[PDB]
Amino acid sequence: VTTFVALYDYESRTETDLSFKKGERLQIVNNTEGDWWLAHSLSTGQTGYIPSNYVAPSDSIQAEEWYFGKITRRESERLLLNAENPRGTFLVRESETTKGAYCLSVSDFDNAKGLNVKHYKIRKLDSGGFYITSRTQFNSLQQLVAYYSKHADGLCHRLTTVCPTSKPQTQGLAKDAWEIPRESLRLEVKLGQGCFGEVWMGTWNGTTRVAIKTLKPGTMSPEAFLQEAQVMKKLRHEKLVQLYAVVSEEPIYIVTEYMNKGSLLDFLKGETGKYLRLPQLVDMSAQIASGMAYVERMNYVHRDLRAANILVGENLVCKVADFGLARLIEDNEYTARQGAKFPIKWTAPEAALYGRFTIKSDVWSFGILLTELTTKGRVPYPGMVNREVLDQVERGYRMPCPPECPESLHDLMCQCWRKEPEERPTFEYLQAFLEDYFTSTEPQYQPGEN
Ligand SMILES: Nc1ncnc2c1ncn2[C@@H]1O[C@H](COP(=O)(O)OP(=O)(O)O)[C@@H](O)[C@H]1O
Ligand SMILES: [Mg+2]
Repeated sequence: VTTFVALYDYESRTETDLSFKKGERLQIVNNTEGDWWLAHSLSTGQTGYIPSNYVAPSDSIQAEEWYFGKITRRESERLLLNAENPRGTFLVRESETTKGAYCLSVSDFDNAKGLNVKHYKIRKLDSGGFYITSRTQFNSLQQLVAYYSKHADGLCHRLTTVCPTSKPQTQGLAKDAWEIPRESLRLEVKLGQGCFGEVWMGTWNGTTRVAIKTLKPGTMSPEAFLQEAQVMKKLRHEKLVQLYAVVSEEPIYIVTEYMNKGSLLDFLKGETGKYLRLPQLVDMSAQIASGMAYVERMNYVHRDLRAANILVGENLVCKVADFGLARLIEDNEYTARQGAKFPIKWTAPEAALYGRFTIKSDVWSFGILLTELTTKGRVPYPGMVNREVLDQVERGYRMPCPPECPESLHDLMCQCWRKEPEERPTFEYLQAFLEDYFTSTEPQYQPGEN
């Protein structure tokens, strides 16, 4: 029987879940690959559902605060480069270069590079021992961290600070919570107004902060909504806004992850946003491309990709929002890709002309989104009204290179805007291109042989 330990505090939301404190010991009914486990506390003896991502086996590597598992080099750098982190802030992760190996990622400063992250491979020997340098070996990652927490001994710096972890969202609000009562939601702060409804910050069952989108009655069939919502429910990625729950009865409420920095469009035309440098803008582009590459892998289609439907979190985290919904709009104009509410400036010609919405028409939309990113959120086709856009683009008009956009990114936009959808790049390629946009001759890792 496995004893689990709580990685974070969890506050009870229902009559059937179990509250616990970080460090609390728990046992479960079944080690399912589900999001919620039936548990009891070895501390309190209380019984209830717990979020499975809030625990790890006791004395597991996953139980360590500094162990971040399958995080990429890029995402580790995002966390480590936070300006609140002292020099020597660190985490350990799986290598993405070498199977079964690990990586020590440490925040450093030198006048040569300023704030930077050093990456050290931790080789695991087939014989079982761990090392960065073959001359200093350890029976465990715990002993390796304990050691370099005292002496740098070749490292850029001593391990001072465990990289802070933002407390993770649960997968779903509660076990089998999906179609929820309207009265379980409180709408607190109006965040904004779209063409088809409003979005509120609010609470589920009193205490869980969520975003709530309220659709005007007549917007979409509750029947069609629930069928699509079952597809949307299956989409799970770090760069997609989670769909939590629905109120199926009109007026339809859509409950999603609250993103505290708002839309990318407003962010770009804001205080932090309007002074962002190209490398920051390319990193945001690469995050959006990764979310859409997941959409692509899942054989799904966004249908409304634009800066307004990217939401921003801490550390310039960008997530894709409002995927799939556009198909369900009943409005006759919108359905005909016509009228004041249709985003013609983001729409591939074959989608606008024939209603052929595919991942390739989302690639077109991504190219337009790149113009928003490189012009601080300027409206595409600035000198044109919506009623004249499709005519121009079908005749082969394309936006020129924005004034502060490098030609290479404009060339990428032009590939996204190929007349033939099958000639447009994949999101897989767009993500690989944008992630490797800037080249360095710098060592990928710090060589272990010193
Ligand atoms: N999940 C969310 N978290 C936080 N704010 C959100 C979220 N979804 C939407 N918003 C806010 O609500 C506004 C309106 O969204 P929406 O109704 O989808 O309209 P549009 O996509 O046309 O801008 C967004 O600009 C943003 O400010
Ligand atoms: Mg939106």
